[PDB]
Amino acid sequence: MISKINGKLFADMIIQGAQNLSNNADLVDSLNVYPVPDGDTGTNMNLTMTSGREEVENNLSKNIGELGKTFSKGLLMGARGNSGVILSQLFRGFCKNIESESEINSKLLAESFQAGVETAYKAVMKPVEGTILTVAKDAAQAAIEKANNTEDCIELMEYIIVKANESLENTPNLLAVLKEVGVVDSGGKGLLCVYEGFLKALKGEKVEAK
Ligand SMILES: Nc1ncnc2c1ncn2[C@@H]1O[C@H](COP(=O)(O)OP(=O)(O)NP(=O)(O)O)[C@@H](O)[C@H]1O
Ligand SMILES: [Mg+2]
Ligand SMILES: [Mg+2]
Repeated sequence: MISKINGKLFADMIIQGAQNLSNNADLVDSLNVYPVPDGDTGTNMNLTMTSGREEVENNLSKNIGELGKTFSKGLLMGARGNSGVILSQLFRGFCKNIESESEINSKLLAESFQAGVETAYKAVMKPVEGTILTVAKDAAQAAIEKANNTEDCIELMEYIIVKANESLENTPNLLAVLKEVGVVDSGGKGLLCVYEGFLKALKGEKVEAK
């Protein structure tokens, strides 16, 4: 089990999350119908996440707060598209919440997801439901509920992914174009890919590069 996440474990989460998103970028692109069906959400999120990953790999730290500053900076100066901007804002708020910590427990992990949701909603002038914002929000609410009785960050992250997937599968019930075309939200799918990589890293595993 994982009771605390130090800066290197967070770096691994970032690296494996980035790799899993990269592997799925074409799939996420194939779903992009909203706002414009320009087929680029996966590429946009991948480029954004890659900018964060590259900064992290070049500047590792045992201290999670310092590593988060590095990740946040990389995302924010490489954010591409509506989805990449939102992704960068989710993680800006997440990392700000832990800036002074050396390691975090499951409760602070959950609180940091929630802080990211708040930052991202405030950054978008006209939020629309059925989107990456909804999936992030539902994931963070699940994280808070579960972490209150779950010390193990692996078990917590597994639950977050279950609930984030339920939210993603519900996106067509909130956003008409998704139901009419027959897809889930592309931004939300990209976020799930990052979270799945987070889980691999928490388990000490590696995402195979495609
Ligand atoms: N107003 C919004 N509120 C919430 N999420 C949004 C909003 N606008 C876009 N998104 C998210 O961004 C995803 C699309 O991202 P992306 O394909 O990178 O946009 P884009 O191609 O840069 N912009 P556009 O050409 O105007 O569609 C959607 O699937 C949603 O998850
Ligand atoms: Mg575009
Ligand atoms: Mg697009």
